[PDB]
Amino acid sequence: HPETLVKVKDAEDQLGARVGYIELDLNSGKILESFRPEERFPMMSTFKVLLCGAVLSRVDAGQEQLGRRIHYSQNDLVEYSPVTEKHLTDGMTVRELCSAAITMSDNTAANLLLTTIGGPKELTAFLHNMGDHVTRLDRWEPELNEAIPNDERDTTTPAAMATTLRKLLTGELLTLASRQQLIDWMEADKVAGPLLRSALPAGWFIADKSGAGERGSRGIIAALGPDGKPSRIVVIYTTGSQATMDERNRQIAEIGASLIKHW
Ligand SMILES: [Xe]
Ligand SMILES: [Xe]
Ligand SMILES: [Xe]
Repeated sequence: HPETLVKVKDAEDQLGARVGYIELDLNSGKILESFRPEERFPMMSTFKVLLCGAVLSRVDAGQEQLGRRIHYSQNDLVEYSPVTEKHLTDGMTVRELCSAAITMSDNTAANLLLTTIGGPKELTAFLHNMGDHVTRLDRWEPELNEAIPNDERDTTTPAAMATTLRKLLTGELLTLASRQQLIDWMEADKVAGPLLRSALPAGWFIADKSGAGERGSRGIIAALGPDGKPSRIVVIYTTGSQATMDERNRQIAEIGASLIKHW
């Protein structure tokens, strides 16, 4: 809706930074609204959904098993590892690592999962092979959050990310079981509370994944809809702002309020 793009424009003005935006119909794949759709933004932790998409593709192929247990050491633990820091002794299954990566944005979990698929280059090769030649992951946690201006490492575009997410959740790539697992993980997100969720009316479905990084970078990807069923994908990124986390959260929430209002 035009009023939503005005809110996105509002957000650019008030944050002093670029904002990228996509609304995508889930069923038809039609883009309903867009803003800076072909511009690059750091993915931050939103890449963790794509990472577990690649992991589930390997599970489908039998190259990976969700119950396989991985052990690791204190030296593997990087900043913000709220789940993985708790299982140095017992290790974690691949399923538990994806849950930690997506629902809690655990950084060590993401790096362990990246090792299982061959690293950032192999995530990027995975995306390339499902038809996304735009999105690229170049680095590990936590360096991938650096967001150096005009640096294209670890970036996506709003349009690339939205269509890639649509393919992962509803497209031919993954088995029915794996699509459902990926969206179940996203539905159980525990660290996107003040974002799109804060504008969501009772009884609506949302499955999402947020990100934050250096140099004011903030973002979220989501599948959401009324009556307990997703029907739209929404992507929002921003980078470059000196604004506080609180204000960046509130801008994303405002944009969400308008999307909901004019649904
Ligand atoms: Xe979905
Ligand atoms: Xe934003
Ligand atoms: Xe929302």
